Amino acid sequence: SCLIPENLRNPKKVHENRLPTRAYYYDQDIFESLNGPWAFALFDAPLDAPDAKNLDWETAKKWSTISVPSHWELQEDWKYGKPIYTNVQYPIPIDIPNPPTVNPTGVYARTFELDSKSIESFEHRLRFEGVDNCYELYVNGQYVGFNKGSRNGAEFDIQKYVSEGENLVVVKVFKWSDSTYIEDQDQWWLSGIYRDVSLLKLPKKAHIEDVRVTTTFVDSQYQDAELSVKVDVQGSSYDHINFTLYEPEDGSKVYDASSLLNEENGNTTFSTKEFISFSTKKNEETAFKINVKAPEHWTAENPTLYKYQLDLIGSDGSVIQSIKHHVGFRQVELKDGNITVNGKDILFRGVNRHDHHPRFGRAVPLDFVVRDLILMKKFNINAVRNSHYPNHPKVYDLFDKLGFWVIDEADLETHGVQEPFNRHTNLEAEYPDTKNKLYDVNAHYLSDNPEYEVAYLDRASQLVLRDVNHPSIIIWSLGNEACYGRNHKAMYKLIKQLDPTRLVHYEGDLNALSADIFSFMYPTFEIMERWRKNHTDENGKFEKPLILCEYGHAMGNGPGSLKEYQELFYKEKFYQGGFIWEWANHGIEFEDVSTADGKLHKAYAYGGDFKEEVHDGVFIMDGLCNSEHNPTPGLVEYKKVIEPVHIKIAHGSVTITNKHDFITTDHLLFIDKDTGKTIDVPSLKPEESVTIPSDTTYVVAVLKDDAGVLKAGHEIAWGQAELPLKVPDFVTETAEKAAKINDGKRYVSVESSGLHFILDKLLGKIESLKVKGKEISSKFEGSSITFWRPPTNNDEPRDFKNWKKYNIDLMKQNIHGVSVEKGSNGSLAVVTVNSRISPVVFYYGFETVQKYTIFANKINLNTSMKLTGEYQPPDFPRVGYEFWLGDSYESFEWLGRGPGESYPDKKESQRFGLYDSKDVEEFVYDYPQENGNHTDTHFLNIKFEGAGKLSIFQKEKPFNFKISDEYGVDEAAHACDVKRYGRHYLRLDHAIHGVGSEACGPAVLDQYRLKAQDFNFEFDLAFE
Amino acid sequence: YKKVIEPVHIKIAHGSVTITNKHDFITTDHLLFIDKDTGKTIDVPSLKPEESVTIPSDTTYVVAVLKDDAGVLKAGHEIAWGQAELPLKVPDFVTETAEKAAKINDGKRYVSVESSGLHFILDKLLGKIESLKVKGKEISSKFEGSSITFWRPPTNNDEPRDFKNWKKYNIDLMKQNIHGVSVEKGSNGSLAVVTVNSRISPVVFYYGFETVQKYTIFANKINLNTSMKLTGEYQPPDFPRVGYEFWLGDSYESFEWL
Ligand SMILES: [Mn+3]
Repeated sequence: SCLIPENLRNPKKVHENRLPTRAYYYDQDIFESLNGPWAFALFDAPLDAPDAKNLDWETAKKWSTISVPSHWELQEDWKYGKPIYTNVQYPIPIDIPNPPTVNPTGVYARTFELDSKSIESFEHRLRFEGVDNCYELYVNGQYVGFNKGSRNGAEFDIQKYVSEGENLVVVKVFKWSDSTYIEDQDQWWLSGIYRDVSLLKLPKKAHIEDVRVTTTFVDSQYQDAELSVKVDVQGSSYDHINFTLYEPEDGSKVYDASSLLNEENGNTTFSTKEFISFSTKKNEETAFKINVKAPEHWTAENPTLYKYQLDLIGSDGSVIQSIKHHVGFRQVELKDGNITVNGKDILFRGVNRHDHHPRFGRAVPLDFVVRDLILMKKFNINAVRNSHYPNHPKVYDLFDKLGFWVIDEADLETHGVQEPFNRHTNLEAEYPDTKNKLYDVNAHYLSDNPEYEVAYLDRASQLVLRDVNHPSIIIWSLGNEACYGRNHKAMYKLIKQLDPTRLVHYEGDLNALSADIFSFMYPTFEIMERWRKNHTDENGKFEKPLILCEYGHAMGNGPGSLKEYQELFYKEKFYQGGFIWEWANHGIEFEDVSTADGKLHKAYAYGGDFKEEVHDGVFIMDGLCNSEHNPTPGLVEYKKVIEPVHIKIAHGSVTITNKHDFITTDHLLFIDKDTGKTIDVPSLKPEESVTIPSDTTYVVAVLKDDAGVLKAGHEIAWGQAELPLKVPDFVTETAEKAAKINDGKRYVSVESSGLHFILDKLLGKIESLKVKGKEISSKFEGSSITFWRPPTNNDEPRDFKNWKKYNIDLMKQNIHGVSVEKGSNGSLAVVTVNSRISPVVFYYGFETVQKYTIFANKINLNTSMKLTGEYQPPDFPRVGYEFWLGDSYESFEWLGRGPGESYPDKKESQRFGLYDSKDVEEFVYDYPQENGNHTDTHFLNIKFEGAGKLSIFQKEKPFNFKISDEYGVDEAAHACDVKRYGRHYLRLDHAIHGVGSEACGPAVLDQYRLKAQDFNFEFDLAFE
Repeated sequence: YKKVIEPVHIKIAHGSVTITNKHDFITTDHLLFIDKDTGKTIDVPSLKPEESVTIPSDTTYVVAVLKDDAGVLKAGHEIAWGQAELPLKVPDFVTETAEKAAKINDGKRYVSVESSGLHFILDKLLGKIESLKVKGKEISSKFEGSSITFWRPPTNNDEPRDFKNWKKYNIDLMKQNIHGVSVEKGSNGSLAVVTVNSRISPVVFYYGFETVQKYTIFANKINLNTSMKLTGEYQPPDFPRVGYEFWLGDSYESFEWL
């Protein structure tokens, strides 16, 4: 293929002239930023781009500019195209290893100044932190080299090419290559120089090239440790190295964005609290091993660090170069079948975090990454998986300092090889225990393809060698969803040679033939349990443990049943936790035309909005946080189920159990919320518990002092005693009032002092109910009892298909008889309505009796619903009344769960209490769907201006409710597409279907499903 | 439907017309049989239901027509017809094989072939004909992804299954990816030969065609040889269609076909 350049279709051309990967250290004196405006032009394909060996700055000066770093699909007015979203499918034809012939090619150009002294004093390099997909590099019209690996770095020696005065850098960037085949992550396709570019000036005669730091405990009791520091010095003109380790700074250290990101400085004295000092001797190995007496451990719960300074020293005893970094005393092992850190079998409370920003894409400001991690810490997360590639190199000090268990992952995904296979065989489902046989079929294309070995090894080598020295990283991962083949085995051998100190993960390798860990994604409990049992021998020993590298798919309303996963995690030593997918929605900000308004509004794009030929729609929106990286109810729920302290209140006792891996409860203040006075809780070690006699209902565990990025008073855990359903002390007026009953041909009236009740007998509709200045009426379309909800993302693949199939949205009430009698026991009147509630097309439905017992200040509504007929649905979304609220309506207040929404399998984070609608910002989903329900509601007060409250309570069971404004939710593509009525309604529900995680994972669990059955429930409408 | 149920069969082969009465009751008497090649009528014996006759004839095309107004039908109304099968004859077009001086310009992206009354431009990156103007008549490829396309707007019948397959296999998103273009001077009366090697395959998929398009350019004619080799795993069962799409020049007014 001579119409496609050789290097874009050669899997072995991983780079040309790239320097060997070394440990990353930012140094202000060495690093000089080349970020900013660059000359830029885009071409249809390589053959339209100029020859860079002949490109003048005088010519490039005339082009438009683009700012580095940024993606070229994310510019003002979509100047250079729009983002493309695909999940599994490749957006190109599969013709390995050829990219498409029409291959967007972007040429970047800028200049920089070089001194006379500069070229003499320094070795000059260019370092590119990330360029997608690949590029060739030119300096002063001379070819320097080539590079592949979008999320990896690259350094090139530039010394031969530089001149005094102006220097011209030209980068030719290509969108597609043979590399595209191994970069098929479920994310946006975005191109360009999206990470920092730097000019490096290293001391010329000698400099530090690489450093290796390891900490190995000498002993099984993890006290004394050996600190090993090996240095690679390049050049002859040096004497020796010095090394100073400083006194530790406890992991409880207070940070903020400013101090975490501070990059200074040359004259800045790193530290002076010396602990250990070592010097090398002239002509001796520039490495050493030191015994360290009982050092403070580095742990994710307590990220204690020892700062160090490494000095390269010349003959005259002057400092040639310094490295200022840190040591975290930590050892990871596979021990008795568990992932072990300092001897302890840890629990992952994790997420997958992609690089994403709603405006900049994968070009994420560090400021924003810090924001992410502070939020994670604020919500009890202790681990992150770098799905599915290494991040910006500066991010790893953030993990080190804040404390996260980190899975650093190779930039390698091959998923798309399956798509044609899936479609050709009409595959419906993949299961963690069996799906590997399906991937085995196509592994020969890439992961079992010898032509790709060099590329695969490069992804491994680049991954490990850049980030080796970060204590936060405990696991290397070979990539994601790339099938299984010989190349993976090769990667495993190499990584163990390069870095024996860590463990290797790869989920595509079911049996872990070349991994140290087992890993499932989105497994069913039964599937987890099968695996556990088949890998635990008769003695109870297992060789390797199980983690869930992805689980509890956080797409939209959900995920349900995080609780049940957690119970499983705590019960078996074999399970060591999981990482939920995903941290945040990948929404891109854009201008949307409103379906509600006809006008232009800000929205967040998912597949289809940028009009891709092929895309995967709303699967972009699968985070615990929204596109703006703010918490959803998903994150709120996750924080609760993973809380590292259990507080159980029953039988006049509070039981507190420490569920941390390492730290004590000493940092926590326990408050009795009923009294406000604190509770003396003994210092609890991991897994230790205590029972304290108490009359309390509600206990909170809170931070005593600012520590890390958390503030004093920040809630870590809490518990409540279960709250019995109490009938409010409402006094029903049973005194005898004269009442006019008018039973007309169609309408029935009941009028009394302060009361007006009108029912349409033909429809079963309440035309108007006005009691003491407060009015409601039925929100009626076909039926007075309704069943539909705007489908969640989880509802879509199955439950919605069923509910639509059975016409649940078209349920009709057909009145058979209406009975009107005078009041009995204090009653004004009794109106009884007999009907069948059934959808068009169908036999199935409910023989329904609605008995309205009318009192002067209260209306008792008894509902009896008998499920009858053949060919029934399995379940319903919902069941209850819809009422229009009067013009007077202003706000509401409830006793039950809050402050936020709650659903059967997503409710426990929402503690019991008295809540006011005025105190709550109701959550707006990036993709409109079922929202705003409140489950386990004891009572609900609806406030009407100038007329007090209407109290609503269900007899003998808590109920569900939603008060809103909104409709057209099913078909609104974005928040701004949601329509709004001129009045509010109450959705008053006996029961509601759970939420689950079926968009990717298990269906709503049995105990949370709203199964088809008879319904019988009684409500009181009490008017103040 | 009118044709398949015609109540008289007319079969023309081997210098013979065979006429079979396929009515249930009536005779062929009411019918006039015309030899369409000559315009003169054919004497056909009165045929009863299921009776037939073979008549020697050089005819290619025989029509059965109503003699007189009868019922709600008019004299001359066509009831049945037959044709002899028509062999494919190459038109007697004379290709100009005389030696004309021709300028061939093989640029970085575009290839030009210019001669007296001829202009051929191909985009080598796309495999697209930018313009073909010969003797005042211009065409160019109607191009979106590929110079050879496969899609059709689904019929009602296509919808329940065939369309589901064709959409599933992204046949509507078939792409042409050019691998090599070869430009050589004309040989046997030829002005130039431009050969295009490509893979025609849809996004997402392995399957596709290893394609060779050979354009042999003469002064008054362009021979287009297409070779399409089906390659790769996970293929569709069938396609809606296969062929070229060309924009017609502003001059275009009408068409005629045999
Ligand atoms: Mn919209």
